[PDB]
Amino acid sequence: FRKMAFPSGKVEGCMVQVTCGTTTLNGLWLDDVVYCPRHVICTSEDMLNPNYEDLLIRKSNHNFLVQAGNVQLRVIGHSMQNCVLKLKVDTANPKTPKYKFVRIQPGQTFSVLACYNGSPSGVYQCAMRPNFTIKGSFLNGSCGSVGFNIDYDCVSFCYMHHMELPTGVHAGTDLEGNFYGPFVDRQTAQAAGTDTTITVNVLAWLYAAVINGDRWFLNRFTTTLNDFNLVAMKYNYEPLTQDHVDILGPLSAQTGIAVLDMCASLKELLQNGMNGRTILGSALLEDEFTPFDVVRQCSG
Amino acid sequence: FRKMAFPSGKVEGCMVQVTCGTTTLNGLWLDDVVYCPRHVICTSEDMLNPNYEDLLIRKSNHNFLVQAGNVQLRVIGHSMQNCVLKLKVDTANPKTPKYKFVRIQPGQTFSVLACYNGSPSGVYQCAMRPNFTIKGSFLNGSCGSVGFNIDYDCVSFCYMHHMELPTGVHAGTDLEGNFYGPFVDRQTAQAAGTDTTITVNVLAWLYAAVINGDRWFLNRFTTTLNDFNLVAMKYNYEPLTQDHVDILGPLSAQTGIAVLDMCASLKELLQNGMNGRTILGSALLEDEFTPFDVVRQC
Repeated sequence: FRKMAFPSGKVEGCMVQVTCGTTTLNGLWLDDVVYCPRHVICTSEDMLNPNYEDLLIRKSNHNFLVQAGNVQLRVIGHSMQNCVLKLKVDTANPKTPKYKFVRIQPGQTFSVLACYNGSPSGVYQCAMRPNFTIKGSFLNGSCGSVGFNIDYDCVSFCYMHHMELPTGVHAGTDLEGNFYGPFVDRQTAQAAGTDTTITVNVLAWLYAAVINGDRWFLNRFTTTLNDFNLVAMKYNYEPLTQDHVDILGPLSAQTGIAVLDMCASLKELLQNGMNGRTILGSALLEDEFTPFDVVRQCSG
Repeated sequence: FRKMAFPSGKVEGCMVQVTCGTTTLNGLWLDDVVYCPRHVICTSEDMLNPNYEDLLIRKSNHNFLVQAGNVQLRVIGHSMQNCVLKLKVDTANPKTPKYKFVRIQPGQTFSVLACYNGSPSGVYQCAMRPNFTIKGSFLNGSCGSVGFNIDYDCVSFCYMHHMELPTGVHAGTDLEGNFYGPFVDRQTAQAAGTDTTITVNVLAWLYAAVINGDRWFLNRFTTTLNDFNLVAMKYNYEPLTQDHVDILGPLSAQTGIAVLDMCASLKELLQNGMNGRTILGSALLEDEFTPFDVVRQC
């Protein structure tokens, strides 16, 4: 299996840069609105302990430089929504795709188009960790880069990049400006909660193994969801939600292995170890492929 | 640090669908020419031993259905260059980027835009293996998917997809239609030469793991280039050339770890293993990052 990103072209057509003073980051231009991290209005020193409301009241439309390439887009309105700025511009983006703003759950994967100065550099797949961080590849100037999934013709935007934590992982918001997890856009030291393994994705990976004929680990037992959840937490695995059980439904139907039976097989892997055996050519259980991801690569 | 593909928009705007009879794959539309695998003209029977020049002369321009979105493009001429068919169309693609056709060296990396029915489906990074296969994710209908690099605003096309081997790896051509490797576009089970690991890439990746605070695998030992290469070759790793050592300079400087000291670390990893430990998440030595891929991202 491969980490596979979505084609980025529909999102490339929406990236711009947004500058306040000498502070530049990326923004997302959809219809006649540009979305970007509100800390663009901060000086480097203001980032230590910003008063965003006070900083915004000192701002006018003509203090925002929005550029698509070297072409200025005139700002005609500004407002703050949580931790994002919405800049109304005088031109509707002709490359605007069909789109949605979605707030994803931990475990879900999405493509990141890493951008600098409004120019895309690279695309790659990220998983939202249970502690609401992602393992990005973000350098200075990358804020405002977005994460997305593409369903049919529709781009669902789910992430906008804001910061790096002390452990080197990354944090940010949805496109309504609400942070994932307990973080704030202040340049203070903040700690991610201890990370856990994404159980629903490990199960997706076991289904993937079965689809390809690798099924030694399937056992004759089942379990209750509560029993599995209590055992799993003792191994630093996430508990399963009802939504997780539902998103495993298609793989369960494809293989005929009930979800809770697969949970029983996973429990035995956790309790007795691999005992030297491999699954899909690996002794490590992979937890960054969602059920959707497994389908995309077993038939798309 | 992360396996990162080039942004694919400039290539998405060139992908079309190409059908001949009951066979459908993708084409690359640049200016007024569409490029695609020549085996689109094959039937079921033809698969096993196609006499392409003979099958091609029996086809007419109207036997090729080319679709770009909702629109059919009219084929007004066709020619063959090696294993790629060139269909001239009456329309120029307005989204044609600045481009060039390059043949890549084994060990070099490129992005793949996987497409089905003319539609982009995903994008990922691959390397040309030393045995001239690629470990891709390609299903039925993926042929004509292309691989590429982007330098400034210019797309260098280096790979077009044609087949899967029984081991599950993949083979294809450059955009002149010449295969990478000893493979042939006939419907047969083909095996590759013994694959080897791209050593300069493993070293680059180890330098990456250090840059990101991961240095458990290091050691105080050193090695000569030739003595390292003896052990490398024993473990089916490619030999390291002095140009490879030179190429690794910037990473050496940045970390203060001499290239041959990192070779000593890799030699130790090869002979002992990882003993359960992991590097940048991996239980295996990754060899599809080039030194350039690492620096650009650091």
